[PDB]
Amino acid sequence: SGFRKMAFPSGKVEGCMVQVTCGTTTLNGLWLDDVVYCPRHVICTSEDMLNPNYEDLLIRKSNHNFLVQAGNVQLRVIGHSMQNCVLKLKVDTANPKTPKYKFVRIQPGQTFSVLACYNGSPSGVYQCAMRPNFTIKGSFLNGSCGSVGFNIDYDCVSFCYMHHMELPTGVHAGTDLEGNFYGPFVDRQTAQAAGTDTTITVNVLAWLYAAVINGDRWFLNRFTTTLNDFNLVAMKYNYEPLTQDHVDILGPLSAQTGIAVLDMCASLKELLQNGMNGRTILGSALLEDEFTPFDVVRQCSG
Amino acid sequence: SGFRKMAFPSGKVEGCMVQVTCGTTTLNGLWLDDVVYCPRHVICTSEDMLNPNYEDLLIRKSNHNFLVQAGNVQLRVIGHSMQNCVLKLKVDTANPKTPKYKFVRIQPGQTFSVLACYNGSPSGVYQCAMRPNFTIKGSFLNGSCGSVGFNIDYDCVSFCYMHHMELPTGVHAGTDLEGNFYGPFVDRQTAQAAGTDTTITVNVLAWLYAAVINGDRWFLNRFTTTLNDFNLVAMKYNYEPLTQDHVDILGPLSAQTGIAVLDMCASLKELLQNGMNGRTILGSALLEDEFTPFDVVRQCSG
Ligand SMILES: COCCCCNC(=O)C[C@H](Cc1ccc(F)cc1)NC(=O)[C@@H](Cc1ccc(Cl)cc1Cl)NC(=O)[C@H](N)Cc1ccccc1C#N
Ligand SMILES: COCCCCNC(=O)C[C@H](Cc1ccc(F)cc1)NC(=O)[C@@H](Cc1ccc(Cl)cc1Cl)NC(=O)[C@H](N)Cc1ccccc1C#N
Repeated sequence: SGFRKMAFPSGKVEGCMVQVTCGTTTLNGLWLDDVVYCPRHVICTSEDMLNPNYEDLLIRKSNHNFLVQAGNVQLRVIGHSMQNCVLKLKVDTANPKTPKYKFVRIQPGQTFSVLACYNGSPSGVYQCAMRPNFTIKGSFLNGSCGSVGFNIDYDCVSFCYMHHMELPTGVHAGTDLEGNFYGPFVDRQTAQAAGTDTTITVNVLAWLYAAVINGDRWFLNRFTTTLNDFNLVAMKYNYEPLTQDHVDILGPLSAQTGIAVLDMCASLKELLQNGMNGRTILGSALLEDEFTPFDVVRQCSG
Repeated sequence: SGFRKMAFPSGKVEGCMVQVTCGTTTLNGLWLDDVVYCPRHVICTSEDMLNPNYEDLLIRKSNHNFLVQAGNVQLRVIGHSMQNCVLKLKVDTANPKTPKYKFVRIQPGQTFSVLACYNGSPSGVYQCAMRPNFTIKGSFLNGSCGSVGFNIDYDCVSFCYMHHMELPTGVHAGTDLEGNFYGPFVDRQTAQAAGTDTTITVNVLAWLYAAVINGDRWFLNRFTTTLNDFNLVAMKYNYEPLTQDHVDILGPLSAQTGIAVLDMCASLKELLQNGMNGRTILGSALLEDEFTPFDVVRQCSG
């Protein structure tokens, strides 16, 4: 029993982290087979960052302008290219620790593990969700750029996030591993604003099912509601509308606990209307929304 | 910026996890050099578990009664011994992925990362504190026994916890890697009760300093207090007494933020007396006590 913010074991990703240096700029790269992936703003000076023309800046670079370091061993760059906002550096050595992997672009509300790195070296691992406004609430300092987010499925690592920048609000923005930003952001040093965020409704509901599975039941009630009446309450408290696809995704949890989805929605409505009144759920005093239905099934007993 | 429950990268420990089978009992083991460490109750049947005589049960075992599996490759057991509540199995192969490591016995209030495993295979990683009552609030299912907790310091893995059992309250009990239980517990299947728990005061204070470092300042006040007057309030709300050693440990955070420790204590007193009144700190609606002063310095900017 018990319920924790749980990350995937990070070893398979740790074996891929390298350091990329261009000039006086240093950040992290991802070394898979004979290619290193990193944020393209590694080629920018502090002055270039305010309004870069990346095609211009890259054409002025050659292979020997890039220093890749795997541990203390330097990797020789033999080619370089640009794909959206990621730089690809071909090296002369295939990574012998390359896991089985895929690149995936996730939807808002999905979670992933982040291996935070500095100067190519892993420092810590934590769980994140992609917020509905396409930021993540990460923990990142200067030099963390190029750290990746991932999920693992049967020894296959699915990379879904590469870290690029921190916004003025302190939240974080980045790309998929093909270099496409999540959200409307661009890789230049200007003050950029994310849209207003919302709460991930299907995840809150998943986490209420985790609580029931773990013996927290004080919030349940006998009532039920309709999808339409629930969604009126969701709008009022800045929750995402509940879709029929999300009801179906919650099927397995609903069946394991005997609590129909719309039954659990009535409990959530009461929690939104009355608060918790000093009580906690799974050790939390607010409604948690960064556990997907899959996260709950993975962590909880059957 | 940002603040997350952050675990250590788990790869170095992942390379040490094996599966140990004795009869119909299977659990996890830790393979370091040519020795496998696991909970000694692997030698117990379901009937033996109610009141075992372990010396009796072990003398009735031979090396070929133990099946160690590292991946699909079986390791041959060449010796076996008992050290307190851990079983040691000498195998004929030294683990080539053995990290630099140490065994350490931690104090209550210290944190560590847990690599939760099943059938020798790592499933997830999370952060725990050793509670003042010597339990941990883990996330563990059947088959997780033998999972270890650890910290990492400059590529040296310090193992501090091996998982043995879940108590009736759903919390978790285990040993150091020399097999000595944390707390008064014993490895038999009886209903055992932990003492009443308390809140880790020095950690709450550390986390308030993390919040200031991350720009949450709404809870600060101009007041200060004495160690003696604070400790009266600590008693009232079931917080551990604040010691002078703990004040000194908070020195670096105090200096980085300009807020003297006893100044921060006055803020905590007001938070205990008045609650948060609908506001959050570092995204939490309660006072978090599983971040040590070291955890905060490690994760936060200088
Ligand atoms: C309200 O309380 C919260 C307080 C929040 C305070 N937060 C900040 O002051 C961070 C600022 C906010 C900001 C300010 C003016 C702007 F005009 C744009 C953004 N952000 C960066 O300075 C950006 C600037 C930048 C670089 C390169 C690119 Cl492509 C894009 C940008 Cl925006 N630096 C990077 O992201 C680095 N790479 C990594 C880094 C460096 C330093 C600290 C964290 C990180 C991280 N992670
Ligand atoms: C209030 O809401 C919370 C609900 C809590 C409900 N929780 C439980 O029912 C778990 C029970 C509680 C209990 C009941 C009667 C007793 F008499 C003693 C303890 N605990 C175990 O059944 C013990 C029994 C046991 C075995 C071996 C030894 Cl040496 C010692 C013990 Cl105590 N099984 C193990 O720990 C396994 N190894 C691993 C395991 C197996 C299953 C589920 C988790 C785990 C884990 N992790």
